[PDB]
Amino acid sequence: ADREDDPNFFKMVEGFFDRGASIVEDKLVEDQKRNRVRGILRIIKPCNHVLSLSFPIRRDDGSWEVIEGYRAQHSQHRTPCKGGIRYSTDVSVDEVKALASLMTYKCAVVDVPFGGAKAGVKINPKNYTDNELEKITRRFTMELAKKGFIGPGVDVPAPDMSTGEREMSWIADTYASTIGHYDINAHACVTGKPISQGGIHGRISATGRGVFHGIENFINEASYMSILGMTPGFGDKTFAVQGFGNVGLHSMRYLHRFGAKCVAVGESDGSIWNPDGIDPKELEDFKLQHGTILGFPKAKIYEGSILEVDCDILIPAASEKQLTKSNAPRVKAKIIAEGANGPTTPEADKIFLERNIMVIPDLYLNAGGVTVSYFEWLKNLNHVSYGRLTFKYERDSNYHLLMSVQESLERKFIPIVPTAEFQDRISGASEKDIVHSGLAYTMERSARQIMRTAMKYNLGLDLRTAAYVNAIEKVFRVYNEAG
Amino acid sequence: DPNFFKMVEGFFDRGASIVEDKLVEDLKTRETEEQKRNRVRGILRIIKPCNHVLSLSFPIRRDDGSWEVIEGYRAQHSQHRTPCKGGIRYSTDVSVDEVKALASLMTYKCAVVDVPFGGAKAGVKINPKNYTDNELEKITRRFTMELAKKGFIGPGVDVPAPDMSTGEREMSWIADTYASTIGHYDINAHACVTGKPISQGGIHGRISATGRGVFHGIENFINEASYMSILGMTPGFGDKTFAVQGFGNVGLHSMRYLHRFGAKCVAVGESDGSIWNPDGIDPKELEDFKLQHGTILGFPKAKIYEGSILEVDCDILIPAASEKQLTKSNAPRVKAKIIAEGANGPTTPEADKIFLERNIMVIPDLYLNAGGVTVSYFEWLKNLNHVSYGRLTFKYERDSNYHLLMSVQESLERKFGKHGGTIPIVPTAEFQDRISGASEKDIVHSGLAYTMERSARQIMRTAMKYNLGLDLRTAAYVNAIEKVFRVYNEAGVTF
Amino acid sequence: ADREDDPNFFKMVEGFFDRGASIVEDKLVEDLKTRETEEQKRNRVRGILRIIKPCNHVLSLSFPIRRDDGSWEVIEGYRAQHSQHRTPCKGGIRYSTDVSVDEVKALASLMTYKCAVVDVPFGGAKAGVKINPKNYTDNELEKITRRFTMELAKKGFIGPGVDVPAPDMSTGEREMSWIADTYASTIGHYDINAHACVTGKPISQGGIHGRISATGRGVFHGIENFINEASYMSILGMTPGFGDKTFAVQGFGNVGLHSMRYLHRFGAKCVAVGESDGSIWNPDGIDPKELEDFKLQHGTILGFPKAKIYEGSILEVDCDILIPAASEKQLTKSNAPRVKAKIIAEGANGPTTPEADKIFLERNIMVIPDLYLNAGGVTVSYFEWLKNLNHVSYGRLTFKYERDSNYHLLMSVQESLERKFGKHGGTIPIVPTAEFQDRISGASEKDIVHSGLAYTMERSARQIMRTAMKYNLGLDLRTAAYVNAIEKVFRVYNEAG
Ligand SMILES: Nc1ncnc2c1ncn2[C@@H]1O[C@H](COP(=O)(O)OP(=O)(O)O)[C@@H](O)[C@H]1O
Ligand SMILES: Nc1ncnc2c1ncn2[C@@H]1O[C@H](COP(=O)(O)OP(=O)(O)O)[C@@H](O)[C@H]1O
Ligand SMILES: Nc1ncnc2c1ncn2[C@@H]1O[C@H](COP(=O)(O)OP(=O)(O)O)[C@@H](O)[C@H]1O
Repeated sequence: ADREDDPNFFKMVEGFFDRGASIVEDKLVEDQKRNRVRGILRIIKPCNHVLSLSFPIRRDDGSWEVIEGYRAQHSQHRTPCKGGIRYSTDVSVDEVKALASLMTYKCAVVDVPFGGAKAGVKINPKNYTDNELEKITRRFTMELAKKGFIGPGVDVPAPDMSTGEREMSWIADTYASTIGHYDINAHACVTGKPISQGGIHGRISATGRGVFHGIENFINEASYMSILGMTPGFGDKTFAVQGFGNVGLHSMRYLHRFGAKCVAVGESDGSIWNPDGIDPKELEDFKLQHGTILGFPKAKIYEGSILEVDCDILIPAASEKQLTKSNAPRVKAKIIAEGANGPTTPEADKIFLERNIMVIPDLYLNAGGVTVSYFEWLKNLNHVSYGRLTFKYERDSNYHLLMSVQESLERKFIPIVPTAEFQDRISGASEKDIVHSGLAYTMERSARQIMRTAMKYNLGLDLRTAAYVNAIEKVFRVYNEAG
Repeated sequence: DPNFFKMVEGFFDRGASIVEDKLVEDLKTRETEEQKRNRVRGILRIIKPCNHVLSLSFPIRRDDGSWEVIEGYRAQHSQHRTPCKGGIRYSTDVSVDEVKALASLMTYKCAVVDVPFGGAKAGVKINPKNYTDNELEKITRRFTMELAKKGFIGPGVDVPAPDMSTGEREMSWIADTYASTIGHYDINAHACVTGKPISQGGIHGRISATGRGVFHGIENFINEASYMSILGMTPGFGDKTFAVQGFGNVGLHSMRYLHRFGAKCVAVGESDGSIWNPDGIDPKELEDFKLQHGTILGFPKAKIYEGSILEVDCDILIPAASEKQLTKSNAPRVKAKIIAEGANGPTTPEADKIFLERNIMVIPDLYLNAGGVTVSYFEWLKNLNHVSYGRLTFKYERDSNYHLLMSVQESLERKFGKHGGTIPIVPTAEFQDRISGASEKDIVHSGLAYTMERSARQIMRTAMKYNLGLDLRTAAYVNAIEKVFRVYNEAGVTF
Repeated sequence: ADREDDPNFFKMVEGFFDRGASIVEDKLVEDLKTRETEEQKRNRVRGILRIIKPCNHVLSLSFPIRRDDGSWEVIEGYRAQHSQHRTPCKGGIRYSTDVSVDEVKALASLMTYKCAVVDVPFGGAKAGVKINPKNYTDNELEKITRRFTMELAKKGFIGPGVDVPAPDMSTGEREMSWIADTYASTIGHYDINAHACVTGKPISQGGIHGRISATGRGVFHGIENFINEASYMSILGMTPGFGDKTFAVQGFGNVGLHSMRYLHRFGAKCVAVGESDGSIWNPDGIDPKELEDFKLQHGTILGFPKAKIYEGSILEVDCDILIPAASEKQLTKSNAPRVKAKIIAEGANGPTTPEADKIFLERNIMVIPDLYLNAGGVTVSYFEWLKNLNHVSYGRLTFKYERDSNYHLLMSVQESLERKFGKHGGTIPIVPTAEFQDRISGASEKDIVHSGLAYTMERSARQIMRTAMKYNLGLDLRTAAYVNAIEKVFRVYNEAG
């Protein structure tokens, strides 16, 4: 099981909504009037629709099996709904409802126009062959489609840590072959697809790059950094990453690239530490040939997590409860960057606020994958890769501008050519560059929105409450201005 | 006004008779000359009347419990371009003839600005002041339902819009009703209507669209030295004077943008009196005065005049209020050389004739009042796109500009050496502000400016082709009829 | 122009609704069992009556047509849907230069109330194309019909479950065939019920058997239902039944010919027949077969050997039943006191003015109203729409089954009697009568459609009689029919919320 399977994490999300809703309530009436505000907040909170399914599957041995599955759509204030599919025996209706609500607020902070949704199929994928996993995926797709729980403009699912791009390809193929055969946008019913099936370039590192951009947007704000007693920028900064999966590896590689020194890396099986620094390329290559980071030559072994290691930035990059009331006073980092959902308990949040430790919340920091999901759905609607018709146009304009400067100067008094970096940007220009710019822009715009919300309500370093209040304000306005 | 409907019909008749002879020559079909003329006249006869008019009677339960039968109508003038496009008026003065004439006006207005929609217009025979917001919502939602069931609202069928009598809240209710019921299975359901609030799929740059269109439309003609030499003036807004009649949203925006480019506002007219100052009137000072007193009367840096400013000595006259202002009696007393119609029908055909005799250039409403229509098209496109303009490219453009400046800096440092130091190539204060504040409204404004520039050149070329001179109104109608004709002709007129 | 084109006929229909709505209003508030105050219940009743009265939707069209000479022509047309309390809407299409939006609205409202009295589940509708069909070739009439169908379909004014048009006196079965063919080929291509989009179609295109005589049989059964009722006949000083009854028919079109043929078949004697060009009269009787054969070979009834010529109408001829079977204003305040008939059977829309109705009520003359008596074609049009939905002709699978059951019943009676009385004197053959044998042998769809029409007219006559007795209307059957229609339409709106 994950932290996203934990019933205490569902209570946490509910409590974050209740806290945010009570803060916005007084300001919303100013902008019978209290009945409309409370009434709309009461509509927003619960999931509008939950579908429970029972569907047959014929195993490879010939025997039949009844599979249990569910999908919750928290909100339709923005259609389609959006949300992953988890294949786990630890899934439940309450999980699927809470994670759907989390997705409504996560989409709102990053201005992604989707209501929240979440699906779960109660099976352990390790007990099934690829053929049986395909059968489960295709039949689940059919049952969701017949009830309005999958469609390009209705509900667009996505993969999870338990599901991948092959399963998403099967969902799109089943939908486009049967129920959505007459839909020109049938392949937009699901995201996380392979490139050969309508997938988007820049999806693999989307979450990791979002964590880097989210951290970068606060680390380069001198107002927030002066409160933490630090200088702006990644130079002369130290960081530790707990959880060395794909998000942890990507975040490690991106901070290192900008001058930050990785002092410690934590894993499910032990942790490594080096105050002089740990190279991400050397550590990734070691893990790819030994299965673990234990025994890394340029680091010392430690039995336990790196949460209390002396660093500036702590990055919980694994979906598990890590920061609690017992270890929160022992944290030596000034910034806690949540690269996964729910790594800090509400009691630890309170301790961090008392200790002047800035926690960049998961609702914002873990929304990079959700942002590039939106771009993949848009790419399938557009039916063209990003930049396909404008890269050559932009290149010619750039050359014409440099030629204009050269001719003007030769007339006045001189080769004006692109730098080695600009020439490489022009030559290698592809879809991933537009997706990366779109993700960086989204993360930057949302960081400023969260900072302005925190200043409007005098929340200081309580960025989590600011992010929830920002999300609730946006969802409220859609309901209020629609009638 | 029924006389305004007769005007629009007369403008079509005038334009259709002018194009008729040239259209038969351009027909490259393998037909006899008698069949070519039958085809041209036949297509012009199809274009003129409204194809469809729907009359509705629908019930509403008032807040007091009593029932009321509401009467409403919607005319779709043309389907040569789908969807249809046009506002909804809530007024007891609406009529089927009004809705038909304004739908036809919208067909020709869209054609001059290359907006791919046929014209449409709706009217609900009620006085909105007599209804609560709850009753206005009931009327709006039920009217939406009755239109949708008969093909008079839909993202690909007919896309309504607000009016002076209706607003963004009503448009939001239309989109919400359509997306909840008839268009529930449509991914583009929220594109069924424009003028929506930003939270419901509205577009940035909608509130100042008509005023910006009045500015850009005036600009394209005022920067053309050929047209300005005929009026005895120099090109550009520098050393130009202007007067605005009607201080609403269009009057204010036009006054702001003309002032920003060097033009001096000498007079401002309002429903209750007018003000005048030959040394100039500041738009920010006048707007602040009106916001705290409800009227422009008593403005300290201006003199009061009892009557309109239409005869005030200026270079540009801007009728920015929807009323008959320029008639055969006051047209010879107009002292302006350019009359910029920032509203529909402010000049009568008799006044147009006097202005042509006096060498006064009238920039017609069909062209100059299409800023809002142009931005309505972009809002509909935004809802189809399901993304705000520039969302994925602003950071990419920003990085490319800095890479461009870095390339110039490195190339110059390499050419002139290090003596005297580095040669910094940085953005101007204005360029930096453009980069930092880059948002959707800048792309919407750019598309509106491009539209007004391309349409001005099209109207100038049509006026030169038919030797119309300063008769820009006939040139705009002929331009619109030529475009509508070509769509019918190249599609075939019998299935 | 027809009586259905007359603006005074539209005012008449509006006045009939207003009269009926004021009568039902007081009784409707008493029957309301909702949890509302006695002041709020009057708002619901008056409010619903205010919604029912006007047409909900009117579509005005302008569409191009290429003439056979190559020139283009813009055609103006309209279709009004009065009510959607019952879907689809139903109503004819008129091709006439005398059509107007007001005509199409009033005739759509008339069709709503006509359908309600005969329990036909359709809201009223009516279309008009402003052209004189005599000025167009069959090819041009096809072009107009197909394009008009296309423009109606794109706006929800034609479709099997939306609006089902029908022919008129100005349109026929070939035009209906073109409507169904255009709809099924383009907009309704994916609809299994595309051919149910229009009625009055030829048999080869999904038409129903019994459609040509539908109006005439409805006039016969409508008259029959009141003429057999001894209570109503004693008030008029007559005996029940068609025996020893005399009748006169004004208008010798299809309604006039069919009505005359069925009344004669039941013992009624035709004393006079009126036509657009003069009239004929014979107090001893006029044979319908002899008169029909004469008109088919001479174009007119004038000069009929077994009858005398008369210049004017037969409205004042001494008879028991007067049947206005032509769409024109015939009975007015000037000739109503000269009418010698005791029953006036309206086989057309609006032949009697409200002033003449008042005179007939004062003279104890029973007027069987057009809303009821002219609903035979409307009833059979419902059956044609049902036949297209069913995708099978009526009786197709049950005629042979019914025949075998009838023979088994007769065999059971024969065997039981032979068992009871023995075989002295022989076998007791139980065989069908000559009439029953002919019914069994000739059993086809028209027999089921005729039974369906006869059942509808019988059930509706009793409903109108009960409404007239409930409101003490006596011989004012027109008000009873309008009140009956308004009560039914009101209940659909009231019980739907
Ligand atoms: N998931 C969401 N829920 C509610 N409001 C949203 C959501 N996503 C975006 N919005 C808001 O809807 C509006 C759409 O504005 P627009 O300029 O079209 O898009 P954006 O600026 O997000 O690219 C903004 O006010 C935005 O904050
Ligand atoms: N409302 C309209 N009615 C008729 N023709 C139109 C209309 N809007 C645009 N057109 C014409 O249709 C053509 C479409 O050209 P396109 O290049 O796709 O669009 P545009 O140049 O207007 O952006 C052009 O010739 C344009 O002038
Ligand atoms: N056009 C109509 N408008 C309103 N009510 C109608 C209409 N036609 C029928 N009704 C009523 O609706 C009900 C339907 O009853 P049902 O037994 O299904 O049909 P029917 O008895 O007419 O064959 C009856 O009470 C009937 O009187």
